[PDB]
Amino acid sequence: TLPRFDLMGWDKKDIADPYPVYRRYREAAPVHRTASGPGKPDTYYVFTYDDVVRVLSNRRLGRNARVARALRTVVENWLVFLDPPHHTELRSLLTTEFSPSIVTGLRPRIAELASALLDRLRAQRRPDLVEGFAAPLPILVISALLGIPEEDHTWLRANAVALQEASTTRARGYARAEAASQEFTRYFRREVDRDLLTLLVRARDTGSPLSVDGIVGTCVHLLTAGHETTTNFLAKAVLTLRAHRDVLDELRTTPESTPAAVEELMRYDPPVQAVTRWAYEDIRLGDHDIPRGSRVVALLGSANRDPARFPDPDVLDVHRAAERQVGFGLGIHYCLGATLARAEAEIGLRALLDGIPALGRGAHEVEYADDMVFHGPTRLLLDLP
Ligand code: HEM
Repeated sequence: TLPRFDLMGWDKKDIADPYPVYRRYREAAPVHRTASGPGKPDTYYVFTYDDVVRVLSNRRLGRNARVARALRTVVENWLVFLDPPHHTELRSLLTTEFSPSIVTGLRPRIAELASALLDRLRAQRRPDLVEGFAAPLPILVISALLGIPEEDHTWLRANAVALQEASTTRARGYARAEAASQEFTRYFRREVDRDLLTLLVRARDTGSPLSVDGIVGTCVHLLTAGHETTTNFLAKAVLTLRAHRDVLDELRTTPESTPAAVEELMRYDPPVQAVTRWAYEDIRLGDHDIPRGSRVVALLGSANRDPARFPDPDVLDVHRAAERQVGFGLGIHYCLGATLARAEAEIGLRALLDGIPALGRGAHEVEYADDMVFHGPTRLLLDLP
């Protein structure tokens, strides 16, 4: 027997290494039911690659529970929380502002920022890679995309961190989050009244239906999006490579391999460990007949280590075929900043490899956040030289 599954209330040691946990449940059964009341609604956890793909592509499974606070206003038009209707119009909106075209031209600036961060990082005995590089890099890149002042990166990040307090994937948390939400709102509303902001504002100045609240809420999502994902990718990437010195060393000596490495590092330990859905109709999955209204949880980290799809899943193999891992999702809700995130991943990782020769040497001090959805270290100390 195994205890009832749930992503909340995980032992700190399992948070550090969840994969063996996924494996035992996955070997037991592809889908696991974790009952409610009665009063319900019941939840179903999907551990298999194929079933996760089924979950993510089924139109009958939507994002919000559809019955069988400057924070509330900031979070209310975040694209990651909208279903197809509201969702379709908004996604189409900012989609091409994150095109390979814009990202490609942004890469040189991303590298410049990564380099600058390292320069400072190099000036301390035992640096924190999270607070000193992984966390500030996404903030700084998106800030340059929004035309925000570079020097605000530290303040903005502090608030992004505060905002996380109220996350449903975590545990007076709302106080800090509301404080932050109000701080962001006041901040961005002042910005609207004077470059992605320009375009979003300009859209309203020339007839495009956009509320100042919508532009503001949008800015807060984009500003905090990479901080809760890319940051975690980079920090865990350092942990993975230190644990796999053969790959770390090959990467140092084969720069052109960075892209494939990032794809495999993403498969191996993805930043977002799960995405939730709600059944709008009865569904069958695994051996389960899932009633309309049940909550369905797609375990991306579990899917990415599914031996049925990835042979020897625990081996870090940069030679696997690309475009299979589901770390950026799959379907209509496929990560919007996937292109931008991938560029920050490759550029930031290369910066670290070329910037910290002893990255793979010595011991490290790591502490993970009590979060099994946005998964990663809250701090990663490194013994340098
Ligand atoms: C490497 C880091 C990242 C990972 C692993 C990641 C992963 C994901 C996943 C799995 C989803 C699917 C959610 C669902 O099924 O409902 C998603 C959605 C989304 N992501 Fe990311 N993401 C990353 C970075 C970013 C960044 C940097 C931005 C901002 C520019 C961003 C913006 C979004 C948006 C707007 C959605 C919702 C899109 C929709 O519903 O159509 N992501 N992401």
